[PDB]
Amino acid sequence: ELLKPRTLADLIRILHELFAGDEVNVEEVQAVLEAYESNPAEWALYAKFDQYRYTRNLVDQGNGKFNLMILCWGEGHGSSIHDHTDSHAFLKLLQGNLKETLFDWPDKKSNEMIKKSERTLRENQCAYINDSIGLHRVENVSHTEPAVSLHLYSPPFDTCHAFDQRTGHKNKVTMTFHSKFGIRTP
Ligand SMILES: [Fe+3]
Repeated sequence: ELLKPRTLADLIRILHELFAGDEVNVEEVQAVLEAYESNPAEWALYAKFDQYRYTRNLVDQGNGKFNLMILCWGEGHGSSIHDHTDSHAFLKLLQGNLKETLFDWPDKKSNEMIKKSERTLRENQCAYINDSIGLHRVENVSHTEPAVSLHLYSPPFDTCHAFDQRTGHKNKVTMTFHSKFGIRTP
């Protein structure tokens, strides 16, 4: 039974219920994420920005089955074109807007990766991707407004691939946490 999360802490409690088992009801998880109305005071502790690139701030380690983190995107900060390592990936905007560009998996032949579509993700919206849907790039294209997003990955993963848009070639990268549970982790 899916109720509206009243606070971020309430959302986290609900997520622990939704991931108590071995499978994932994507539509339910996305609906509850969308229904939490971002309250900046509740997540300020995790919103630790870096001047030069976006940061990943761990909020909850889940039950072994999922990670929940907040990503903080300065003006003009963006990601690589990335996969998600055979995991579910949910992305909910907490502040600002992000552009999501979708790409197909490359062919073996070296070729430019042409976007299949793009969309603007707006405050409180929750998007979803997995490797069967494709690859994506996420960007804060704003010149004036930082963005903050809430990400849930299941299972957790700390490596993925970045893809060279000019060739489709991939390289494994390890993802690091800028902070964990509100504590900066250099
Ligand atoms: Fe992603």
